[PDB]
Amino acid sequence: PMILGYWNVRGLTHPIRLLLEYTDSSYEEKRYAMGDAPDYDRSQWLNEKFKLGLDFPNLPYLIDGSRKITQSNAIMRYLARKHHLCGETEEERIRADIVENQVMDNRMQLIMLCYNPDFEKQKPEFLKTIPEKMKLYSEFLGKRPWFAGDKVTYVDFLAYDILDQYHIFEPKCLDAFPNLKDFLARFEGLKKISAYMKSSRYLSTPIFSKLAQWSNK
Amino acid sequence: PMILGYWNVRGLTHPIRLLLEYTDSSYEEKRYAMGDAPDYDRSQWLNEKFKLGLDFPNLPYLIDGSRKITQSNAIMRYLARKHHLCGETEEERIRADIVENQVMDNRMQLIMLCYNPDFEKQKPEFLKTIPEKMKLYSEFLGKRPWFAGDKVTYVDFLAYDILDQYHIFEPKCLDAFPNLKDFLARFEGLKKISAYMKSSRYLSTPIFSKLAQWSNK
Ligand SMILES: N[C@@H](CCC(=O)N[C@@H](CS[C@@H]1c2ccccc2-c2ccccc2[C@H]1O)C(=O)NCC(=O)O)C(=O)O
Ligand SMILES: N[C@@H](CCC(=O)N[C@@H](CS[C@@H]1c2ccccc2-c2ccccc2[C@H]1O)C(=O)NCC(=O)O)C(=O)O
Repeated sequence: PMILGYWNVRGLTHPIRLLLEYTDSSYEEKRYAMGDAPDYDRSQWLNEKFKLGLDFPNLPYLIDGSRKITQSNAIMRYLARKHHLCGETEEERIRADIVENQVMDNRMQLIMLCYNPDFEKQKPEFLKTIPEKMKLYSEFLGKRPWFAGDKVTYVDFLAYDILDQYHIFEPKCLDAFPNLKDFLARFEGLKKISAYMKSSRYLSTPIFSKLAQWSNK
Repeated sequence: PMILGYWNVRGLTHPIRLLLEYTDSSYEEKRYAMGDAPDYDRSQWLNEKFKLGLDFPNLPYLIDGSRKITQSNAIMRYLARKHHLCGETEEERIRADIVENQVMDNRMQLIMLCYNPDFEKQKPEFLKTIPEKMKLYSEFLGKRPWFAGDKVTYVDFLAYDILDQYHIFEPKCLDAFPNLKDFLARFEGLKKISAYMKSSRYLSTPIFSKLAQWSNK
């Protein structure tokens, strides 16, 4: 089978785990565990980081036959090309490219805040920027069923994950944007997705490592 | 013409400027200035941020008629598809995808240090990590003339840029890596590039905004 390697946290790997399920991929995962404070040992990974034949050793990684990939985005794209989940027109391609990169931006923002020792000080302020962020996604999506247009593409798995994370962070953030709540429901309603969510493999939380100030357990 | 907007710094926009030049594109630039400390005024940009019809307003931006794009990597991809500078086979696509994202990781590491108020004390630690980073690029490229294979692709524009930035930061960092010095020369050796470098338009440094601790003026 294919092998997915990552920490035993949702982190930035949710989209790949969902896409493996949606495509009915034959895969097994290696979920590395980090140690407890003060040490937070990374040994389980570190011992084999440079023994896997990866070009640029990192987590997550994907092993698919003789192909070895790192970089979450490159893993998504690889799987999208494999299963025909890319945009079919220039218009869809552009939408997907922008979405993929914007998600990473909004992700880094949450991460950077969640790892700040001053998290509690900062929250209030970060919370005030949510509406403006969500608004942008809502207006982009509009009346379309999916982010790139008429069909589900790999970017919907990226956007699902980030909107879901923001929603966990702030329960009421999507209340003013019905199309986004609708989108979450539509994504969760995809048959393989609905099944996966009830399974033992589903890892919703924690999102972050032991080290973060939020969703660390 | 196409309009490229960004700060009046190199930042993360070098690859686009190089690419517009390499493909002989007709384009004008809007180089926004930032005020000096302590306020670091951003009004030139902010005065029009929400007035350009961008889906997710940001810098850089590229306006190509009706087409309005943000996210640096989506701009590279759009220009790459227009001019057939994408990988042609699966193998080249995967190499491109990984390098694109890896470059961003190595760019973000540099930014994190350069914006750290503990810059001078932090620097030593940073320097120790460079040899490893360069080694991975060196081993990945190997004996290939270009990053994706035997033809220049958009990713060579990204790789050029991050390799050059690190080389400016630590001038002895490529000495141990023959094929990386060769690559820089090959790339700078391209007619259109060589020509641009002599042009009024060329903007090598500052790399960072006025707020940084290095290459800030
Ligand atoms: N840009 C690369 C991310 C590479 C990276 O930072 N990987 C981290 C895990 S993601 C990491 C993370 C860790 C734990 C919990 C959460 C996260 C996470 C979540 C969201 C966004 C980013 C992260 C990273 O901090 C790592 O541990 N790499 C192996 C190594 O360096 O030796 C990619 O998109 O795949
Ligand atoms: N993910 C986006 C980058 C988004 C971004 O942070 N844009 C910055 C400039 S790059 C920014 C930067 C600025 C000056 C100098 C250097 C940099 C830089 C260099 C490398 C990597 C990242 C940066 C950013 O901090 C900006 O000012 N956005 C407009 C806004 O917020 O209203 C992309 O790839 O285009």
